[PDB]
Amino acid sequence: HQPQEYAVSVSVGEVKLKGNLVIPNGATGIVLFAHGSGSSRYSPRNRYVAEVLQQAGLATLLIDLLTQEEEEIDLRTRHLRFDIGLLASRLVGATDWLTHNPDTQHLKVGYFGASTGGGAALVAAAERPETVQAVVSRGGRPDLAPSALPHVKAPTLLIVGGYDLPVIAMNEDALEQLQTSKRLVIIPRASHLFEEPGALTAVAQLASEWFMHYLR
Repeated sequence: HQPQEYAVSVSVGEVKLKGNLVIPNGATGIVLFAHGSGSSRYSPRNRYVAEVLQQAGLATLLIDLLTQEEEEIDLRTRHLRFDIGLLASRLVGATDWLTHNPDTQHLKVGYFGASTGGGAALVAAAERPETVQAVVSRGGRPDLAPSALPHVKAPTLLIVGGYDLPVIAMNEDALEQLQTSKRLVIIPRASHLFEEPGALTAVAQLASEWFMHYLR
Protein backbone atom coordinates (compact mmCIF):
# COMPACT_ATOMS: atom_id res chain seq x y z
CA HIS A 1 0.00 0.00 0.00
CA GLN A 2 1.83 3.09 1.33
CA PRO A 3 5.55 3.10 0.54
CA GLN A 4 7.95 1.68 3.13
CA GLU A 5 10.86 3.47 4.76
CA TYR A 6 14.15 1.53 4.76
CA ALA A 7 17.02 2.22 7.15
CA VAL A 8 20.05 1.83 4.87
CA SER A 9 23.84 1.97 5.38
CA VAL A 10 25.38 3.91 2.46
CA SER A 11 29.08 3.04 1.95
CA VAL A 12 31.29 5.87 0.70
CA GLY A 13 34.84 4.65 0.69
CA GLU A 14 35.93 4.14 4.25
CA VAL A 15 32.73 5.60 5.82
CA LYS A 16 29.17 4.35 6.30
CA LEU A 17 26.37 6.96 6.25
CA LYS A 18 22.90 6.38 7.63
CA GLY A 19 20.04 6.77 5.26
CA ASN A 20 16.32 6.51 4.97
CA LEU A 21 15.25 5.12 1.56
CA VAL A 22 11.70 5.17 0.26
CA ILE A 23 10.81 3.88 -3.25
CA PRO A 24 7.17 4.10 -4.24
CA ASN A 25 5.84 1.47 -6.65
CA GLY A 26 6.52 2.41 -10.27
CA ALA A 27 9.08 5.10 -9.39
CA THR A 28 11.46 6.28 -12.12
CA GLY A 29 13.32 9.11 -10.28
CA ILE A 30 15.06 9.37 -6.93
CA VAL A 31 15.81 12.54 -5.01
CA LEU A 32 18.92 12.54 -2.85
CA PHE A 33 18.73 15.16 -0.06
CA ALA A 34 21.74 17.25 1.10
CA HIS A 35 20.77 18.56 4.53
CA GLY A 36 21.98 21.90 5.91
CA SER A 37 24.88 22.43 8.27
CA GLY A 38 24.31 20.89 11.68
CA SER A 39 21.23 19.00 10.46
CA SER A 40 20.54 15.32 9.71
CA ARG A 41 18.43 12.90 7.74
CA TYR A 42 15.76 13.51 10.40
CA SER A 43 15.35 17.17 9.39
CA PRO A 44 11.58 17.83 9.73
CA ARG A 45 11.84 20.19 6.76
CA ASN A 46 13.45 17.66 4.48
CA ARG A 47 11.18 14.86 5.78
CA TYR A 48 8.09 16.98 4.95
CA VAL A 49 9.39 17.72 1.46
CA ALA A 50 10.31 14.02 1.04
CA GLU A 51 6.78 12.93 1.93
CA VAL A 52 5.44 15.34 -0.70
CA LEU A 53 7.80 13.93 -3.39
CA GLN A 54 6.89 10.35 -2.38
CA GLN A 55 3.18 11.21 -2.74
CA ALA A 56 3.86 12.38 -6.30
CA GLY A 57 5.61 8.99 -6.95
CA LEU A 58 9.29 9.93 -6.53
CA ALA A 59 11.75 7.83 -4.60
CA THR A 60 13.76 9.59 -1.89
CA LEU A 61 17.05 9.09 0.03
CA LEU A 62 17.44 11.25 3.13
CA ILE A 63 21.04 10.82 4.26
CA ASP A 64 23.42 11.97 6.95
CA LEU A 65 26.38 13.44 5.09
CA LEU A 66 28.53 12.93 8.16
CA THR A 67 29.09 9.71 10.07
CA GLN A 68 27.59 9.31 13.50
CA GLU A 69 31.12 9.68 14.98
CA GLU A 70 31.84 12.82 12.96
CA GLU A 71 28.47 14.33 14.01
CA GLU A 72 29.44 13.96 17.70
CA ILE A 73 32.82 15.71 17.18
CA ASP A 74 31.44 18.37 14.83
CA LEU A 75 28.74 19.23 17.35
CA ARG A 76 31.59 20.88 19.35
CA THR A 77 34.17 21.81 16.69
CA ARG A 78 31.97 22.67 13.68
CA HIS A 79 35.10 21.70 11.67
CA LEU A 80 33.15 19.52 9.18
CA ARG A 81 29.67 20.99 8.79
CA PHE A 82 30.73 23.91 6.51
CA ASP A 83 33.35 21.91 4.50
CA ILE A 84 31.71 22.08 1.12
CA GLY A 85 34.37 19.88 -0.53
CA LEU A 86 33.80 17.08 1.93
CA LEU A 87 30.00 17.37 1.87
CA ALA A 88 30.01 17.25 -1.93
CA SER A 89 32.26 14.23 -1.94
CA ARG A 90 29.85 12.50 0.44
CA LEU A 91 26.94 13.30 -1.87
CA VAL A 92 28.95 12.03 -4.89
CA GLY A 93 29.59 8.82 -2.82
CA ALA A 94 25.86 8.40 -2.07
CA THR A 95 25.07 8.98 -5.79
CA ASP A 96 27.49 6.18 -6.78
CA TRP A 97 25.88 3.91 -4.14
CA LEU A 98 22.45 4.54 -5.70
CA THR A 99 23.95 3.90 -9.14
CA HIS A 100 25.45 0.54 -8.16
CA ASN A 101 22.69 -0.79 -5.87
CA PRO A 102 20.38 -3.23 -7.71
CA ASP A 103 17.33 -1.86 -5.84
CA THR A 104 17.91 1.68 -7.15
CA GLN A 105 20.12 1.36 -10.27
CA HIS A 106 17.20 2.12 -12.57
CA LEU A 107 16.32 5.38 -10.80
CA LYS A 108 17.17 8.81 -12.24
CA VAL A 109 19.04 10.77 -9.61
CA GLY A 110 18.15 14.32 -8.64
CA TYR A 111 19.44 16.43 -5.74
CA PHE A 112 17.54 18.48 -3.18
CA GLY A 113 20.04 20.61 -1.35
CA ALA A 114 18.94 22.59 1.73
CA SER A 115 20.70 25.76 2.88
CA THR A 116 24.47 24.90 2.85
CA GLY A 117 23.46 21.60 1.10
CA GLY A 118 22.55 23.61 -2.02
CA GLY A 119 26.14 24.52 -2.80
CA ALA A 120 27.29 21.00 -1.98
CA ALA A 121 24.64 19.62 -4.38
CA LEU A 122 25.85 21.83 -7.21
CA VAL A 123 29.50 20.89 -6.63
CA ALA A 124 28.56 17.19 -6.67
CA ALA A 125 26.35 17.57 -9.79
CA ALA A 126 29.31 19.03 -11.73
CA GLU A 127 31.27 15.84 -10.78
CA ARG A 128 28.53 13.46 -12.12
CA PRO A 129 27.18 15.15 -15.29
CA GLU A 130 25.70 12.08 -16.95
CA THR A 131 24.17 10.70 -13.74
CA VAL A 132 22.52 13.68 -12.03
CA GLN A 133 19.44 14.81 -13.95
CA ALA A 134 18.13 17.66 -11.77
CA VAL A 135 18.99 19.86 -8.82
CA VAL A 136 16.83 22.03 -6.55
CA SER A 137 18.58 24.39 -4.10
CA ARG A 138 16.43 25.60 -1.16
CA GLY A 139 17.75 28.87 0.26
CA GLY A 140 21.36 28.10 -0.62
CA ARG A 141 24.56 30.05 -1.34
CA PRO A 142 25.39 28.54 -4.81
CA ASP A 143 27.38 31.67 -5.61
CA LEU A 144 29.96 30.30 -3.17
CA ALA A 145 30.73 27.32 -5.50
CA PRO A 146 31.72 29.38 -8.56
CA SER A 147 34.08 26.87 -10.20
CA ALA A 148 31.36 24.22 -10.23
CA LEU A 149 28.52 26.42 -11.47
CA PRO A 150 29.29 26.64 -15.21
CA HIS A 151 30.00 22.86 -15.35
CA VAL A 152 26.65 21.83 -13.87
CA LYS A 153 24.70 19.99 -16.59
CA ALA A 154 21.68 19.09 -14.43
CA PRO A 155 18.64 21.40 -14.86
CA THR A 156 18.71 23.55 -11.71
CA LEU A 157 15.99 25.32 -9.78
CA LEU A 158 17.09 27.86 -7.19
CA ILE A 159 14.40 28.63 -4.59
CA VAL A 160 14.70 31.50 -2.14
CA GLY A 161 12.52 33.27 0.42
CA GLY A 162 11.52 36.85 -0.37
CA TYR A 163 12.54 38.09 3.10
CA ASP A 164 15.98 36.35 2.79
CA LEU A 165 17.29 39.42 0.83
CA PRO A 166 21.01 38.69 1.06
CA VAL A 167 20.67 35.17 -0.36
CA ILE A 168 18.38 36.39 -3.19
CA ALA A 169 21.03 38.55 -4.88
CA MET A 170 23.54 35.74 -4.50
CA ASN A 171 21.18 33.25 -6.13
CA GLU A 172 20.59 35.81 -8.93
CA ASP A 173 24.38 35.98 -9.37
CA ALA A 174 24.67 32.15 -9.40
CA LEU A 175 21.86 31.82 -11.97
CA GLU A 176 23.92 33.80 -14.45
CA GLN A 177 26.89 31.46 -13.98
CA LEU A 178 24.75 28.38 -14.74
CA GLN A 179 24.84 27.33 -18.42
CA THR A 180 22.12 24.65 -18.24
CA SER A 181 18.30 24.87 -18.17
CA LYS A 182 17.65 26.89 -15.06
CA ARG A 183 15.24 28.97 -12.96
CA LEU A 184 15.17 31.14 -9.87
CA VAL A 185 11.90 31.44 -8.05
CA ILE A 186 11.08 33.47 -4.98
CA ILE A 187 8.51 32.53 -2.34
CA PRO A 188 7.06 35.82 -1.19
CA ARG A 189 7.39 36.79 2.47
CA ALA A 190 9.28 33.64 3.44
CA SER A 191 12.49 33.84 5.56
CA HIS A 192 15.65 31.66 5.41
CA LEU A 193 14.11 28.30 6.46
CA PHE A 194 10.67 28.93 4.99
CA GLU A 195 9.02 28.81 8.37
CA GLU A 196 6.08 31.10 7.61
CA PRO A 197 2.69 29.48 6.95
CA GLY A 198 2.59 27.82 3.52
CA ALA A 199 6.21 28.58 2.63
CA LEU A 200 7.60 25.04 3.05
CA THR A 201 4.63 23.57 1.25
CA ALA A 202 5.40 25.84 -1.74
CA VAL A 203 9.00 24.70 -1.69
CA ALA A 204 7.85 21.06 -1.84
CA GLN A 205 5.29 21.75 -4.53
CA LEU A 206 7.89 23.55 -6.72
CA ALA A 207 10.45 20.84 -6.12
CA SER A 208 7.94 18.10 -7.00
CA GLU A 209 7.03 19.82 -10.33
CA TRP A 210 10.70 20.14 -11.18
CA PHE A 211 11.76 16.58 -10.31
CA MET A 212 8.73 15.04 -11.95
CA HIS A 213 9.60 16.77 -15.21
CA TYR A 214 13.36 16.15 -15.19
CA LEU A 215 13.68 12.69 -13.51
CA ARG A 216 11.90 10.82 -16.28
